Amino acid sequence: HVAFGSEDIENTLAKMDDGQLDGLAFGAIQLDGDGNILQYNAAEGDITGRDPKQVIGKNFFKDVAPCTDSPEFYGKFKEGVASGNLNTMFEYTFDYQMTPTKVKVHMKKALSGDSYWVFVKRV
Ligand SMILES: *C(=O)/C=C/c1ccc(O)cc1
Repeated sequence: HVAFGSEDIENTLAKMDDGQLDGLAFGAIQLDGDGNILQYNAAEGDITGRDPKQVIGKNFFKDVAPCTDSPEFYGKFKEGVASGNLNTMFEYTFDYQMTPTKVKVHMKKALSGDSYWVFVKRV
């Protein structure tokens, strides 16, 4: 088990494969520094209606999730990528190619130093 917002969430998830990530209680997306989707779990697809198997490789901010292209989400992502001190939490509404859905979001640098987690749960 691992809870949304856990202080060491990035440690726990670093040890996980696809199946384990698919079993999480919350949506989990891993992005590279450019916002390309590296991983996308089953729980996230349950929130958004995206097929996880097919969004891999797409750009989260340009193509998949344009409603997050804003200072409030994408702006915070780029600030944290640039600082090396991505770890930030906030509320948001997802409303592109889905019923508007209120969520809470947590972004955090992965240990694969290279990538960046985006965590989502319904509120
Ligand atoms: C806004 O358009 C948000 C879209 C979105 C958020 C999260 C996802 O996993 C997929 C699309």
